[PDB]
Amino acid sequence: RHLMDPHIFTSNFNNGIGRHKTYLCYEVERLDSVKMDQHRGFLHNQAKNLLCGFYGRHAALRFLDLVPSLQLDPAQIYRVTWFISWSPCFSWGCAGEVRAFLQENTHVRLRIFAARIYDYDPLYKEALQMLRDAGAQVSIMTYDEFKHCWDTFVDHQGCPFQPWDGLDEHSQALSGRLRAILQ
DNA sequence: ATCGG
Ligand SMILES: [Zn+2]
Repeated sequence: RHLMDPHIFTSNFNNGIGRHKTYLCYEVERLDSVKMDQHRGFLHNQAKNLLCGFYGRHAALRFLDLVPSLQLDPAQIYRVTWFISWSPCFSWGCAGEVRAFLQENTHVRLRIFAARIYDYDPLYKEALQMLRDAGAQVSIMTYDEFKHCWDTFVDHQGCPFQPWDGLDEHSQALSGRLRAILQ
């Protein structure tokens, strides 16, 4: 029930400038009792520390660590929606671990909305394709998703969502890139 | 300004 600072949101989820951090706004909705809204929240990655020897944990793994805390009923079907700053990586095992989670728990269906494509990982295409081939929806965040996260996850205090310059442009471009990757 | 130093 603790919301997100507006400057952090507009700083990390900017699809024009790529940040050195990753945030993840997750929703968990029950499907068919009646369809309900059961869990919402957000988290961020754990920064890698060279001096202490810590390699860091990306936001996807940070969410996979939280799944036991959700008390998901194995008899019902849940839809998990991600609004992640960077697309999940491959070289560091995130896409593989998410695919592993999706295979053990077939009652959970995941859809991922990425604000930016993590093309720093040379195998980002293999990550997105692996996520698609595992039954998870892979999409790029558009204005509707940014405004949604602003209205439900951000402590806006009544201030409406003011889109940054190039939101629709970069969102369309990344949508085209992802459409070209998932062929 | 690409999961940070
Ligand atoms: Zn990762």
